This record gives sequence, C-alpha cells and structure tokens, in this order.
Amino acid sequence: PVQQTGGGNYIHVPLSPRTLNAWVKLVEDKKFGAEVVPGFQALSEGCTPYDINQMLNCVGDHQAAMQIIREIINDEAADWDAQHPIPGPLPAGQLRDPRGSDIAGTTSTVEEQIQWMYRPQNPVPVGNIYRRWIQIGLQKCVRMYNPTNILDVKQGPKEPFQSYVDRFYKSLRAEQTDPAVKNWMTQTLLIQNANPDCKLVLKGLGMNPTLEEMLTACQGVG
Amino acid sequence: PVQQTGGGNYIHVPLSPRTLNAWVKLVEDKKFGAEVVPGFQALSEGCTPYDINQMLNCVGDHQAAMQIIREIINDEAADWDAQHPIPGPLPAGQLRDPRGSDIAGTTSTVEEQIQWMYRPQNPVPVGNIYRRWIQIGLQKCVRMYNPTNILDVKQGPKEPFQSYVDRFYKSLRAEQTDPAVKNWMTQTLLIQNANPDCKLVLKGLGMNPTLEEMLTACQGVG
Ligand SMILES: O=P(O)(O)O[C@H]1[C@H](OP(=O)(O)O)[C@@H](OP(=O)(O)O)[C@H](OP(=O)(O)O)[C@@H](OP(=O)(O)O)[C@H]1OP(=O)(O)O
Repeated sequence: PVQQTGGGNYIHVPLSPRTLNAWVKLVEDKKFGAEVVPGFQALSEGCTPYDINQMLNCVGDHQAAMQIIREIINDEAADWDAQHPIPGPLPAGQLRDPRGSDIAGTTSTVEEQIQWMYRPQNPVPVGNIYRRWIQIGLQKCVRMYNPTNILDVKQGPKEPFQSYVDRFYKSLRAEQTDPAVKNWMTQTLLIQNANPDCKLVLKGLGMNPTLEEMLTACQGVG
Repeated sequence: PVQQTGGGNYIHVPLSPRTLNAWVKLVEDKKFGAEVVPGFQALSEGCTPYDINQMLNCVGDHQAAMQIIREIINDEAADWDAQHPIPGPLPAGQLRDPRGSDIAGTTSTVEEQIQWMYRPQNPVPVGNIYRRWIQIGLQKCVRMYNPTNILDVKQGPKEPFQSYVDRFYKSLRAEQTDPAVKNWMTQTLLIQNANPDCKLVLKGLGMNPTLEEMLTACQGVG
C-alpha cells in the first residue's frame, strides 16, 4: 500500500502478513467460489500492482485457476498496449507512461507504479486497473468451478422459498450470461423451478411479481 | 356474382362449381357447427340472392336444418314487407322496389336483384340482407345441433387451462343467451368449472381477471 510522507512524496508500506494470510485462507476454503471475487477486492483495496502480484504468489499452488487469471491479464494488457500506445519518444529525466505490463507490475518497480498512481498531472490508477483485470480472471474461475447450474437449482418439496431463492441467486452470480437472460431467469425460471405449492401462490400474485412480493407471499408455504 | 362491363352496366357470373363444392363439403363435415355460419358468409360474399338459393339447393338433403333456415327467411321477409311496404302505384317502365320475397330471389330475376344491388339512386343490397337472414337460420341450426352445453363444459384434471378455455368459448358461440349472461359466464362460470388447482390460481389473481391474465397464470398448472 502507499502512505504519504513529509515533502508531498509517497512511499510503499508492505501488505500486512495477516492481510495476505486472510487472502490465502479464503482461496483455500471457498475454492474460487463467487465470494472470492469480492473477498479479493476488499483485501486488495489501495494496493499497488506489486502487492497484488504477492497475493497471487501466495495462492500460486492453485495452478489451473492461476493459469486462467494469467491468460486474462495478458489480454487486458495487450488491449491497453493497443488503445493506450506509447505516445512517442519519451523525454529524458521523465518516467515512461505505463504499458499493460507496467499496470501488472511485472516490468515495473513499485515506485514507478506509485509515481503514476499519484502523478500530479495525468495520474494512472495502475493498482485498480490490474485489480479489475484479476476480477475478470477470478470471475471466469468462479464460473468454471461453479458446482450447480442456475437451471438445475429446483426448490425442495419442504425447502423454504427463501433458501431456494438463496441457492437460485448464488448460481446466477456465477452465470456470465447477458443481463437480459439474467432478468428473464429471475422473473420466469425462479417461478418455473419452485415446489408445486409455492408455484401456485406465485402465479396467484399475478404478472411480474417483485422478489420482495414473492418472498412475502411464500413465507411459511410448505 | 356480379362483374361490371363497358357502358356502366353489370352482368351475372355464375358462382364457381368449386366455390359451391367447398360449401357442400363444409356442411357435410361440420354438420351445421358454429364454423358453418362464418364459412357460409365467406363463400357467399358478393353473391346475388339467386346464387345464395343455389348454395342452399346444394345442401337441401339436410332437410331438418333447411326447414329451420326456411322458416327464419319467411319471417325476416314478412318484417321487410311490413316495415318496407309497397311505396304505392309504381310508374310504368320502372323496376318495382324489392319485397321480402324479392330479397330472397324466389319471386325475382337475378337481373332485378342486380338492378337493385347497383341502383344509381337508392341501391338495395338484396344479397347482403338475404345472407343476414340465412345467418340467423344457420345460427339457430348451430344452437339446435350444439353437442355440449356451456354449463356441462368442465376442465379435465390434467387438461391444460387453454384447451378447457377453447371448449368453453366454442359452446358460448352456440349460446343465443343475452350478452350480459355471456359476460357473466366468461367471468364467473369459467373460473367455477376449472380443475381444483387452476381454480385456486384464478381466485389468487383477484377480482375480474382478464382472459389473457388467466391464460398466462394457468399455463403449465396441472
Ligand atoms: O373460381 P374458379 O372459377 O374455380 O377459377 C379459379 C380462380 O380463378 P379466377 O379468379 O379467374 O376465378 C382462382 O382464383 P381465386 O378465385 O381462388 O382467387 C384461380 O387460382 P389463383 O388464386 O391462382 O388465381 C384458379 O386458377 P388455377 O387453379 O388454375 O391456378 C381458378 O381455378 P380453375 O381455373 O382451375 O377452375
């Protein structure tokens, strides 16, 4: 992370060992589950690219997922090296502008990452861009390791409607389908895959029942 | 039918044999079913009374129904001979105005029917008036031969709600009851005679559910 010091300059404070150990624990227990994507973001907040590399280096043993996060990073960096091209011959005595690889931290020092992150002129938020690239990689890992598909989720005959709602929305988090497909699933598939009685109360509510109206109506049905 | 020819005058083109044979087929297969009433209208469009008589003469063997269509025609002609009385002594060299019997074509030539149908002054649409009289006769035949009464129609335990709706409305077409009785049947009897589950979803919808709302709610119930 970065702390400001007297003179208006900034320095690097290494991520706490227990901040790194929390990340490890999460990846070892949730197995790249939907929750890992937000868990990574909260534990990587205010981090330079250098620190994000260490967090990944602490969870490298999960090689399959790391290979997926690594192929997504290279592509989001290539797109940065195509749409943010070298401006031209950089003047001497000046830091080069960041390339996709600098945003990652692989070809750049943490100080360079800090100089960009806090440029008085055109600050480049290299830490947040790289966290966004890794979140695309982790979300692809959440989908690949997702244990139950949205379609398979079906309310148990006795299962309370809210727990069936809880499992239905958790699988939808993994789904990478178009947002309209997500809206049609929450409005059509969720009434389609409910136990016989809850299905009669939901159809009873009428057309386009909101989730609050559906949860309120099926509370204690079954 | 009637075609216009050079000089501004009109002539008669005999109904096609296959237009007449379609009519026969329909009456022989639908057995004066609700569908016969519209089927007659489409196959009698732009016909003089003379042609409508031939269509009836092609389906005379159905004597019982023909006797009903014939008693309705005589009464709709008597009402025309009472409310459209002979104006008075007709001038010589002029076509007499049409009487109920002329509208039928029984006491009138097709040319007279055409002269009225296309009078430059007060054209009388004898072909359409007679088609309307026969439709009253066929509709009475649809009701007399109707196999299932609106009340008897009751959704099967597994029957999809739409098929029960299809049979319920087909019997209502035969019903000659006041329109309010028709509106109360479609809004009350249709929910009353549905299988136990669909009846619970329809009551669930609330008061005065539209048919679209009822079909949408019971789709896939049972
Ligand atoms: O009504 P018909 O006396 O039996 O004649 C019909 C009629 O032709 P006309 O319009 O000249 O009367 C058909 O037209 P429609 O009345 O059905 O619209 C036409 O068929 P098209 O729709 O293609 O015009 C068909 O001609 P064909 O079946 O040879 O294609 C022809 O029937 P016939 O000549 O066989 O008697």
